[PDB]
Amino acid sequence: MSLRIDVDTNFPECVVDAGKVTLGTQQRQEMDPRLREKQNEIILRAVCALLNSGGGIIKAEIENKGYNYERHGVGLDVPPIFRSHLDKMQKENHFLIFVKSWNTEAGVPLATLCSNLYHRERTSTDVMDSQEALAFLKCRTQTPNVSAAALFDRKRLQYLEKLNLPESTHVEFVMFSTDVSHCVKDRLPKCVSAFANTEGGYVFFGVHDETCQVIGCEKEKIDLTSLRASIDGCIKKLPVHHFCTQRPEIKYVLNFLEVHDKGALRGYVCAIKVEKFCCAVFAKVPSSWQVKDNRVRQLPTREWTAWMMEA
Ligand SMILES: [Zn+2]
Repeated sequence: MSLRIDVDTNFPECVVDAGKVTLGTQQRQEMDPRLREKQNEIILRAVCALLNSGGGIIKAEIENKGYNYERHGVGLDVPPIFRSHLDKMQKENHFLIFVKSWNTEAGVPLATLCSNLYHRERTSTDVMDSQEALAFLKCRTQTPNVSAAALFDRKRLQYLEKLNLPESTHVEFVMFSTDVSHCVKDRLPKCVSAFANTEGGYVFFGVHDETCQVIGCEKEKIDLTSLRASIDGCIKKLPVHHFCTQRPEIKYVLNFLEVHDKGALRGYVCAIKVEKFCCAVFAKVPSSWQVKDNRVRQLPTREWTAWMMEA
């Protein structure tokens, strides 16, 4: 995903080139917020790169003139368990990070920025850190709420109507952004992944959470004929890895619950039912990186899972 970061393994240890970078605590906090993000990523991708390729050095070229190391801070957001591998240090208008081989620290065979393996415990959808996901992958490697489902095939609803049904491990209420497609096209896969991986459930799009109130969306800023297409294109795009023989699809069900107010046919709630799943469903492809042939290249989902199970 994203940008190409160039590395060259000449001589001994390989050297990832992070290029231009602003540094320090304070002056990375007065950066372009959409570039304190852009830079901090190339670092974390290259740190993870070498974590999974025996070790290396990241060469960075300092932007902010007159950086002083012991006096400006490092100002980089780095995963915690990564830091037990991180010797940082300066040299004129240039900065070096030495990455020691990951060497299966935590019993997890590799360094992963983000698993994209979600699961919804109690009232809350989190991703699993590579600790969590290693166990769930070990635990799915073996083969073999009623009110909620009444609401799922209602046919009318009332604006601001506060439903009886709290968010739980089977019920999640999420609210429409201004764009309906580019909200649901993004918020969905996390949900689908969560529910598939954790006992299945219902995502109610266009319902306030903290109050379980119906809301909806203007009956005109959405188009039910295409939103089912784009919804079905999104779910069949989800990366899944199978342990079993059977090998299904993700079984799911989409209903459009009309909102009303003053008998007036205004609005919409988007409901998706995701049935428990056989193996594992990723929201996108595990963010996880190696140094393969003079670029940092992302690990594909079949390899990332295999790589985690060498344990
Ligand atoms: Zn399966």
